[PDB]
Amino acid sequence: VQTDPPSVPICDLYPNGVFPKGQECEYPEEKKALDQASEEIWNDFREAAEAHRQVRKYVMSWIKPGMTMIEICEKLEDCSRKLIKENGLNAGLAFPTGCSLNNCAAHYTPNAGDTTVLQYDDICKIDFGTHISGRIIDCAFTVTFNPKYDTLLKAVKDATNTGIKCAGIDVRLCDVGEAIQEVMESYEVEIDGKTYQVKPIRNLNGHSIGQYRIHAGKTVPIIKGGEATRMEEGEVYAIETFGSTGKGVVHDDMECSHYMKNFDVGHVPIRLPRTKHLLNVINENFGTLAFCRRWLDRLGESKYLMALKNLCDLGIVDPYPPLCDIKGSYTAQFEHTILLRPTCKEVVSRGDDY
Ligand code: MED
Ligand SMILES: [Zn+2]
Ligand SMILES: [Zn+2]
Repeated sequence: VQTDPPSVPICDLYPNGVFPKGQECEYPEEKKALDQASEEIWNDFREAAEAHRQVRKYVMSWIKPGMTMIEICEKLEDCSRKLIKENGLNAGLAFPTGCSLNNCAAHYTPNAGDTTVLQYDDICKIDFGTHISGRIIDCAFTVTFNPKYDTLLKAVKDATNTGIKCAGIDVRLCDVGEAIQEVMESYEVEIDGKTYQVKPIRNLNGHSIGQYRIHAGKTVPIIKGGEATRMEEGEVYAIETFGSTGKGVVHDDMECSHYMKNFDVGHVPIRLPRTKHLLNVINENFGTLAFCRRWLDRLGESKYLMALKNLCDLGIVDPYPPLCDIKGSYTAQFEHTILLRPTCKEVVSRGDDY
């Protein structure tokens, strides 16, 4: 039995090592055999998903205006580490806790010294990931306290659920985007006396997920006009949509906090001492998983900024700065991970919450 607040690892709650299925849906014999052959993989996803469900339920109980963004992320991450039973690269946090505010939709997590305080009128996107053996759960929701954003939230949730319903083996990615867009734009909202037709953020998308690879190569667009490339049996996708009251386009903005090794870059010998050490720290602790500066601090690293810049300039590491729409705009996000199994579509991260 899990504690409140949560402290019992998910592994210890299901002793037989069999974890709960997410929501299974029929798509819009030999395949059953093929499905069962990868059971250990689905099971890993499911373990990671249960951890995600329990962490997020916990976060929803205490997240409140008044808290610093740092306090929020540290409290969330602490619980996540505990429930996933962090163990080097075999079990852990898949990527940093996004807590993007307002016009900012994605890739913001505070660095050391950030004094930002969560406000009553803030619209905060909590996007965090867990993994078991590199089987990643990428799942996200939006937190508000002012009911004025209720319809904006409902639009994006509906858009995400539409994307999830439309997804399937042999489904064209461009169709999913068109579908998402149609639902999203069917919503109009009124916030502080102004009305808006909700728009999808056109340069943001969902994505295929691979082992230790958050962005495996295929993208799921949230507007019409994309690639007719088809989804394939066995693939795993992060179905995420973002709605905005602004331009519906994001740009890089603010201090960068998120970084991730380029998956395709091989071993590179480095003699520069600080740069060498940092790359070793990244290889040991994150591999190709994304990390943030706070995660370097926590490992006792200091004076690493120039080394990190070197790694970026070399193309060994890529920076992922916050992506924000225009000043004054509001953005919302909902996201789930789905498994395109041979016998069905599993919304693995589905919970009783969203
Ligand atoms: C790179 S960390 C953020 C990861 C995931 N939420 C994405 O944007 O694909
Ligand atoms: Zn995400
Ligand atoms: Zn994602």
